[PDB]
Amino acid sequence: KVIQEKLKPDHPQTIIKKTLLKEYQSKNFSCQEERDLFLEFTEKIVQNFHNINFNYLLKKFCKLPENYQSLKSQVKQIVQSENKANQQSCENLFNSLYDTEISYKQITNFLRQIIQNCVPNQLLGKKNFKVFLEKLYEFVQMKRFENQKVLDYICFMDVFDVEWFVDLKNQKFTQKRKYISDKRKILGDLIVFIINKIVIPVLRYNFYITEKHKEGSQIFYYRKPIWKLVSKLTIVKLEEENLEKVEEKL
Ligand SMILES: [Br-]
Ligand SMILES: [Br-]
Ligand SMILES: [Br-]
Ligand SMILES: [Br-]
Ligand SMILES: [Br-]
Ligand SMILES: [Br-]
Ligand SMILES: [Br-]
Repeated sequence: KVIQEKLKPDHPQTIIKKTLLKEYQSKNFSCQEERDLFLEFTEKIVQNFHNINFNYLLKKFCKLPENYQSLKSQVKQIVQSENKANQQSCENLFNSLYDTEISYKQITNFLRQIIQNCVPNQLLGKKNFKVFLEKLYEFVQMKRFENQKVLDYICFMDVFDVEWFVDLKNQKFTQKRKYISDKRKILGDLIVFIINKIVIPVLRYNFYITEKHKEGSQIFYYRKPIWKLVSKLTIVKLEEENLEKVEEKL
């Protein structure tokens, strides 16, 4: 399975419930019993996301800029309100709003906390789970057109670290390589599930993800309140192009 690319959003709990309702997360389970054990974890994941405190964690790990209120006030006096245009003020504002991006270290700390709090570590196995968390920094900093491969995760993991797999073929204790080949397929699907159905929804719900330049350049993360300001300014600037380019051209 392919890891999806990072580039109003639904709460992760809504997205997770919907994928469990409408989709299957692996074609590689050996039997219904093994599938059911996976589904046990998914029910806990749903409950955890119902109870998680994103805003507290955002305040802790990815705080709004100390100048947020000033930036908010400045944007408000452009939108509400004037009659005429001032592009210099917007050049001063836009650039200052673009300067409020959240560091990758901060994003990764936030993300790792959410995954630790919400994804039971026995889903991947305790040691495998730590490997997964370690790889999230790379995920967070990846530019457009860049991607991780499932092999990037699972090559450093061990199927024998997973406690809940069902060895239907009775190969675990005597035929290691066959067991490993089979169960790596599931482990890989678990990696994809967490990234595509948990990590990406968490990032999209909590941040505006963009590039500072054009496509493929450095990834930038903004707090949603910051981007709501950026949105407000482009609306006014767009409505300026609906008056200056129309009324004067008549
Ligand atoms: Br499933
Ligand atoms: Br905050
Ligand atoms: Br990296
Ligand atoms: Br392995
Ligand atoms: Br377990
Ligand atoms: Br073997
Ligand atoms: Br999503």
